Amino acid sequence: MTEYKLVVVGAGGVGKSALTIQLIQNHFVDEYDPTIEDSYRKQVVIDGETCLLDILDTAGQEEYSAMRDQYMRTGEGFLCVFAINNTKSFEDIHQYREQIKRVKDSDDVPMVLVGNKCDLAARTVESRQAQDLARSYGIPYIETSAKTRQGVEDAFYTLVREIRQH
Ligand SMILES: Nc1nc2c(ncn2[C@@H]2O[C@H](COP(=O)(O)OP(=O)(O)O)[C@@H](O)[C@H]2O)c(=O)[nH]1
Ligand SMILES: [Mg+2]
Repeated sequence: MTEYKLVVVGAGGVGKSALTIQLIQNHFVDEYDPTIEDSYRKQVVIDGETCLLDILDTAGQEEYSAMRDQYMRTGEGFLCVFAINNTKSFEDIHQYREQIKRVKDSDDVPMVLVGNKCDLAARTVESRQAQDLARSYGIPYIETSAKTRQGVEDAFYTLVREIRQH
Protein backbone atom coordinates (compact mmCIF):
# COMPACT_ATOMS: atom_id res chain seq x y z
CA MET A 1 0.00 0.00 0.00
CA THR A 2 1.69 3.24 -1.14
CA GLU A 3 0.90 6.72 0.25
CA TYR A 4 0.49 9.85 -1.91
CA LYS A 5 -0.51 13.40 -0.85
CA LEU A 6 -3.12 15.26 -2.95
CA VAL A 7 -1.83 18.78 -2.13
CA VAL A 8 -4.99 20.69 -3.21
CA VAL A 9 -4.82 24.48 -3.82
CA GLY A 10 -7.30 26.87 -5.48
CA ALA A 11 -9.72 29.78 -4.97
CA GLY A 12 -11.93 29.74 -1.85
CA GLY A 13 -15.27 28.68 -3.41
CA VAL A 14 -14.20 26.75 -6.56
CA GLY A 15 -15.42 23.59 -4.77
CA LYS A 16 -12.17 22.09 -3.39
CA SER A 17 -13.79 20.77 -0.19
CA ALA A 18 -17.10 19.61 -1.79
CA LEU A 19 -14.87 17.58 -4.17
CA THR A 20 -12.89 15.93 -1.33
CA ILE A 21 -15.89 15.11 0.96
CA GLN A 22 -17.66 13.81 -2.17
CA LEU A 23 -15.11 11.01 -2.75
CA ILE A 24 -15.37 10.37 1.04
CA GLN A 25 -18.89 10.84 2.56
CA ASN A 26 -20.37 10.78 -0.99
CA HIS A 27 -22.84 13.71 -1.01
CA PHE A 28 -23.10 17.26 -2.44
CA VAL A 29 -22.39 19.77 0.36
CA ASP A 30 -23.38 23.44 -0.11
CA GLU A 31 -21.61 24.60 3.10
CA TYR A 32 -18.84 22.45 4.64
CA ASP A 33 -17.80 25.18 7.11
CA PRO A 34 -14.99 27.08 5.30
CA THR A 35 -13.50 27.80 8.77
CA ILE A 36 -12.16 24.23 9.21
CA GLU A 37 -8.68 22.89 8.33
CA ASP A 38 -8.10 19.11 8.57
CA SER A 39 -6.56 16.26 6.53
CA TYR A 40 -9.11 13.98 4.81
CA ARG A 41 -7.82 10.51 3.82
CA LYS A 42 -9.42 7.92 1.52
CA GLN A 43 -8.51 4.28 0.76
CA VAL A 44 -9.42 3.38 -2.84
CA VAL A 45 -8.01 1.33 -5.75
CA ILE A 46 -6.53 3.01 -8.85
CA ASP A 47 -6.05 0.01 -11.17
CA GLY A 48 -5.63 -3.24 -9.18
CA GLU A 49 -3.52 -1.57 -6.45
CA THR A 50 -5.07 0.00 -3.32
CA CYS A 51 -3.14 3.14 -2.25
CA LEU A 52 -3.86 5.39 0.76
CA LEU A 53 -4.36 8.96 -0.53
CA ASP A 54 -3.99 11.64 2.18
CA ILE A 55 -6.06 14.41 0.55
CA LEU A 56 -5.05 17.89 1.75
CA ASP A 57 -8.08 20.23 1.52
CA THR A 58 -6.77 23.56 2.90
CA ALA A 59 -9.37 26.10 4.10
CA GLY A 60 -9.53 29.91 4.51
CA GLN A 61 -7.95 31.17 7.77
CA GLU A 62 -6.00 34.43 7.36
CA GLU A 63 -3.06 35.89 9.37
CA TYR A 64 0.11 33.79 9.89
CA SER A 65 0.01 30.52 7.89
CA ALA A 66 3.11 28.29 8.14
CA MET A 67 1.27 24.91 8.08
CA ARG A 68 -0.08 25.42 4.53
CA ASP A 69 3.43 26.28 3.29
CA GLN A 70 4.95 23.27 5.09
CA TYR A 71 2.43 21.01 3.31
CA MET A 72 3.54 22.51 -0.02
CA ARG A 73 6.97 20.96 0.76
CA THR A 74 5.75 17.59 2.15
CA GLY A 75 2.91 16.55 -0.22
CA GLU A 76 3.64 16.19 -3.97
CA GLY A 77 0.38 15.98 -5.98
CA PHE A 78 -0.89 19.50 -6.76
CA LEU A 79 -4.59 19.64 -7.71
CA CYS A 80 -4.75 23.34 -8.67
CA VAL A 81 -8.56 23.76 -8.54
CA PHE A 82 -9.95 26.63 -10.64
CA ALA A 83 -13.70 27.32 -11.05
CA ILE A 84 -14.32 28.02 -14.76
CA ASN A 85 -17.51 29.95 -13.85
CA ASN A 86 -15.61 32.31 -11.52
CA THR A 87 -12.51 33.51 -13.47
CA LYS A 88 -10.80 34.74 -10.26
CA SER A 89 -9.73 31.12 -9.68
CA PHE A 90 -7.83 31.25 -13.01
CA GLU A 91 -5.82 34.28 -11.82
CA ASP A 92 -5.40 32.40 -8.50
CA ILE A 93 -3.72 29.45 -10.29
CA HIS A 94 -1.24 31.79 -12.04
CA GLN A 95 0.36 32.89 -8.73
CA TYR A 96 -0.46 29.61 -6.93
CA ARG A 97 1.76 27.93 -9.58
CA GLU A 98 4.80 29.91 -8.38
CA GLN A 99 4.82 29.47 -4.63
CA ILE A 100 4.91 25.70 -5.27
CA LYS A 101 8.17 26.29 -7.12
CA ARG A 102 9.25 28.31 -4.04
CA VAL A 103 8.73 25.55 -1.48
CA LYS A 104 10.22 22.64 -3.48
CA ASP A 105 12.56 25.27 -5.03
CA SER A 106 12.16 23.69 -8.50
CA ASP A 107 9.73 23.33 -11.43
CA ASP A 108 9.11 19.56 -11.64
CA VAL A 109 6.08 18.64 -9.47
CA PRO A 110 3.31 16.34 -10.74
CA MET A 111 1.15 19.44 -11.37
CA VAL A 112 -2.54 19.15 -12.41
CA LEU A 113 -4.79 22.13 -13.24
CA VAL A 114 -8.44 21.13 -12.85
CA GLY A 115 -11.47 23.28 -13.77
CA ASN A 116 -14.21 22.75 -11.14
CA LYS A 117 -17.82 23.90 -11.68
CA CYS A 118 -18.03 22.49 -15.23
CA ASP A 119 -21.64 21.26 -14.83
CA LEU A 120 -23.35 24.50 -15.95
CA ALA A 121 -23.86 26.63 -19.10
CA ALA A 122 -22.28 29.90 -17.86
CA ARG A 123 -18.77 29.26 -19.23
CA THR A 124 -16.77 32.42 -18.40
CA VAL A 125 -13.54 30.45 -19.02
CA GLU A 126 -13.50 28.83 -22.50
CA SER A 127 -11.51 25.58 -22.81
CA ARG A 128 -9.08 27.45 -25.10
CA GLN A 129 -8.00 29.71 -22.23
CA ALA A 130 -7.32 26.84 -19.81
CA GLN A 131 -5.59 25.02 -22.70
CA ASP A 132 -3.28 27.99 -23.41
CA LEU A 133 -2.39 28.49 -19.71
CA ALA A 134 -2.00 24.85 -18.59
CA ARG A 135 -0.44 23.56 -21.85
CA SER A 136 2.09 26.40 -21.52
CA TYR A 137 3.45 25.11 -18.18
CA GLY A 138 3.26 21.55 -19.62
CA ILE A 139 0.60 20.35 -17.15
CA PRO A 140 -2.53 18.23 -17.82
CA TYR A 141 -5.91 20.04 -17.85
CA ILE A 142 -9.10 18.25 -16.69
CA GLU A 143 -12.70 19.13 -15.69
CA THR A 144 -14.57 18.51 -12.40
CA SER A 145 -18.04 19.07 -10.89
CA ALA A 146 -18.86 18.04 -7.30
CA LYS A 147 -22.57 18.50 -8.21
CA THR A 148 -22.48 15.07 -9.93
CA ARG A 149 -18.97 13.52 -9.51
CA GLN A 150 -18.32 14.58 -13.14
CA GLY A 151 -14.54 14.71 -13.74
CA VAL A 152 -13.69 13.98 -10.07
CA GLU A 153 -12.42 10.55 -11.22
CA ASP A 154 -10.25 11.99 -14.03
CA ALA A 155 -8.50 14.38 -11.59
CA PHE A 156 -7.75 12.02 -8.67
CA TYR A 157 -6.72 9.20 -11.06
CA THR A 158 -4.49 11.30 -13.37
CA LEU A 159 -2.90 12.66 -10.15
CA VAL A 160 -1.61 9.29 -8.88
CA ARG A 161 -0.50 8.51 -12.47
CA GLU A 162 1.73 11.62 -12.56
CA ILE A 163 3.39 10.84 -9.20
CA ARG A 164 4.02 7.19 -10.16
CA GLN A 165 5.70 7.96 -13.51
CA HIS A 166 7.92 10.57 -11.78
N1 LIG B 1 -23.06 24.02 -9.44
C1 LIG B 1 -22.02 23.82 -8.62
N2 LIG B 1 -21.79 24.66 -7.60
C2 LIG B 1 -20.71 24.31 -6.88
C3 LIG B 1 -19.86 23.22 -7.09
N3 LIG B 1 -18.84 23.20 -6.13
C4 LIG B 1 -19.14 24.23 -5.44
N4 LIG B 1 -20.22 24.97 -5.78
C5 LIG B 1 -20.77 26.19 -5.15
O1 LIG B 1 -19.71 26.99 -4.57
C6 LIG B 1 -19.98 27.24 -3.18
C7 LIG B 1 -18.81 26.80 -2.31
O2 LIG B 1 -18.71 25.37 -2.24
P1 LIG B 1 -17.70 24.68 -1.20
O3 LIG B 1 -17.10 23.50 -1.85
O4 LIG B 1 -18.40 24.53 0.10
O5 LIG B 1 -16.56 25.79 -1.02
P2 LIG B 1 -15.00 25.37 -1.06
O6 LIG B 1 -14.80 24.64 0.22
O7 LIG B 1 -14.28 26.65 -1.15
O8 LIG B 1 -14.89 24.52 -2.27
C8 LIG B 1 -21.26 26.50 -2.80
O9 LIG B 1 -22.24 27.40 -2.28
C9 LIG B 1 -21.75 25.83 -4.06
O10 LIG B 1 -23.07 26.28 -4.39
C10 LIG B 1 -20.11 22.34 -8.17
O11 LIG B 1 -19.47 21.34 -8.51
N5 LIG B 1 -21.23 22.72 -8.90
MG1 LIG C 1 -13.95 24.69 2.53
